Amino acid sequence: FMVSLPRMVYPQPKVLTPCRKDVLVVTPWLAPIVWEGTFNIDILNEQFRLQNTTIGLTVFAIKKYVAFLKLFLETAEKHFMVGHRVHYYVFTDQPAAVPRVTLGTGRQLSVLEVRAYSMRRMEMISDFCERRFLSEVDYLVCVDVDMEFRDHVGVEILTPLFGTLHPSFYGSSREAFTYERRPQSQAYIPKDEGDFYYMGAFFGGSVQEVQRLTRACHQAMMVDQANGIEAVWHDESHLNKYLLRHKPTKVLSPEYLWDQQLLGWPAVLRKLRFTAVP
Amino acid sequence: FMVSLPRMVYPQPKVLTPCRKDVLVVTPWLAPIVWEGTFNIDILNEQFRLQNTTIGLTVFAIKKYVAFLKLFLETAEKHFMVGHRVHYYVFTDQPAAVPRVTLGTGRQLSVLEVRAYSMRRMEMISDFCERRFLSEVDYLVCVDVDMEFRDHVGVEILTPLFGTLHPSFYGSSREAFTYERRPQSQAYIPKDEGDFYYMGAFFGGSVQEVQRLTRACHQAMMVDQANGIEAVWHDESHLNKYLLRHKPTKVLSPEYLWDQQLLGWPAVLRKLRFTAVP
Ligand SMILES: O=c1ccn([C@@H]2O[C@H](COP(=O)(O)OP(=O)(O)C[C@H]3O[C@H](CO)[C@H](O)[C@H](O)[C@H]3O)[C@@H](O)[C@H]2O)c(=O)[nH]1
Ligand SMILES: O=c1ccn([C@@H]2O[C@H](COP(=O)(O)OP(=O)(O)C[C@H]3O[C@H](CO)[C@H](O)[C@H](O)[C@H]3O)[C@@H](O)[C@H]2O)c(=O)[nH]1
Ligand SMILES: [Mn+2]
Ligand SMILES: [Mn+2]
Repeated sequence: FMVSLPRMVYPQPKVLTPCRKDVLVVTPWLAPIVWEGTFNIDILNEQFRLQNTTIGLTVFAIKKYVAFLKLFLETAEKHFMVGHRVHYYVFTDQPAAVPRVTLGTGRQLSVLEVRAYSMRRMEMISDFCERRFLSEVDYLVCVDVDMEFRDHVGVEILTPLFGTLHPSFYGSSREAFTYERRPQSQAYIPKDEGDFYYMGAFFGGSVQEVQRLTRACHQAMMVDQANGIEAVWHDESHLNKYLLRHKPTKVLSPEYLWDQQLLGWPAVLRKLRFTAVP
Repeated sequence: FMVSLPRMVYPQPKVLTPCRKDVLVVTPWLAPIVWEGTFNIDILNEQFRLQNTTIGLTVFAIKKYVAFLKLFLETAEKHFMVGHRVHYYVFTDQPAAVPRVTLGTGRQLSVLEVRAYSMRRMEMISDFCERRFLSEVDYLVCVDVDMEFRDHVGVEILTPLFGTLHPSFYGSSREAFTYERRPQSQAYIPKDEGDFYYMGAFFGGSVQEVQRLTRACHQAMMVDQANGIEAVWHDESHLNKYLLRHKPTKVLSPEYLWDQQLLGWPAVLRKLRFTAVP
């Protein structure tokens, strides 16, 4: 049950005035594509706080990638879901190497030890953590660690299932997408199919939908392994196959996954929110 | 559980090409606003058929308004949710005056007798029909009878909760909206509040959300009656208050509720789908 919003004073949306004319803001299956200028964060914050929303954030830091945790976590504290309940789940082979990061109120961090070695992340999110996540959070967000938050990443992303546009391909034709192209792989997508190329570095959704996605991708990767084939972009290839066949209910623009060193700062990006570390 | 979509060949959505530049296609709370050119109906038909979606359509035809049923139903057969399961619920004081209309396969009509007399429709949808609707349909759509379908009205509208832009106000400033303006009414909205003016002639959603809306509006109307006040636009005033405080998850453009005699055919409307009868 969703309680009433309180009175709020904000600018009237005008039907004969788009908030962005330069970009596609809705997919052909009626999922919002999230860009700056498409959302009033005050309305969204109200809606999600009234539900006492808890967001889980999963991040893997294996072997040398533990070095990325300090900046990742410290910048998440500045920019990720501030004001909402957050539970970080840090999966690592080196629990002692996790930096001691000071957290804002209503935020917690759990260190989960895993083995060091493709299949780890999807299997770990689904098989091992299924019951924990269902009990502890409403939404799960799954991200790469070799990253930093530079600007707001908030409840505008939350939805039953989301992917993020890969920053190298958002302006590309589908034949150029680096989908798995061998018909022998479960991740196979023909040259005449595909909506978008989604990056494996940022996806999420409700716990139920994330468990469905990660289970399906893990199962598909196991089939590929049994058949002696490894998809071109590993779990990302499978994520793309899944999101082709199960359309996401929001798509995040490349504001949400950017590499300034490789791609600069195009006019079409009003904010660079979550960016690659060199 | 949502099964995989089959392979489909369709045009690639291009992020740097909006499908409409002339109109707002998403609200500031990230609800799609449904216009022609924003959706691929083949994708949506697949998604909803894979769920074996059943749509209930409620319509009241009381006193002289029984005369509108023949055209309403015959044009609904041509244009409303064709290919999907439909259950019409015709509420009337004159069951014998309901025309015998031939229905396509997978479609059924129930005649529900009510008393003849504001409060009827909201109370009838909520209090009397609650259990029936939950058992029989997935979505409910609630419309005026003094109307005809001229073009496609399909699963693109379906969502947990939707309203439709009133055709007289979609280009208007909020101070001009005919909201209830007396603070003594439960439907009261101040001059500095409001997103849109929604028409009482076309709203809907999941059964659960429609029951919530109609219950809340019926309760609010009963409070008003006890306080000796009747909102300016009756149940529409209350519908507007409800949708201000509980944001709809889609908004239908005025393609979905038009009056050609009063308003002509503006360039911004590529289709006139559901229109007033003179
Ligand atoms: O030893 C490890 C190795 C991985 N990891 C974990 O796995 C995540 C993904 O790997 P990586 O970021 O290297 O992929 P990226 O290189 O960012 C993968 C991305 O860039 C590619 C080019 O390098 C392509 O553009 C591809 O499409 C894109 O997904 C990493 O962030 C860590 O959370 C770990 O903890 N220890
Ligand atoms: O004797 C009756 C009376 C009503 N009804 C039923 O109630 C529905 C609404 O009434 P109506 O269409 O007259 O309102 P409208 O006049 O279309 C109401 C609309 O137009 C107004 C101007 O006339 C304003 O623009 C207002 O904002 C808008 O909602 C009608 O379609 C029938 O299903 C019935 O069965 N028998
Ligand atoms: Mn990475
Ligand atoms: Mn009417």
